[PDB]
Amino acid sequence: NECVSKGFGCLPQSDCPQEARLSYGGCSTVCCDLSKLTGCKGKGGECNPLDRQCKELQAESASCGKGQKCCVWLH
Repeated sequence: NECVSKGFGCLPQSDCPQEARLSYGGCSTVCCDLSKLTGCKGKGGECNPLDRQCKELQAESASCGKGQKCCVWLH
């Protein structure tokens, strides 16, 4: 697997835009570019519920979606 070797995220070709679809050959179906979509994970962040107190960015909140907020820690 090469995607994981570069720190990419595997996604369905339906979720992943034809522009983000990489050729790293190492995902369930297609490799998605986290640098083009979102790097909430790469920056040491994770999806958190709206009931959880944390600092979420407007561009990172998109990652999780509606009804969720991408929180980040000092990691």
